[PDB]
Amino acid sequence: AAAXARAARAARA
Repeated sequence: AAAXARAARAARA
């Protein structure tokens, strides 16, 4: 959610 969902989109982008 917090960093999990955040970092997820980071590397994904």
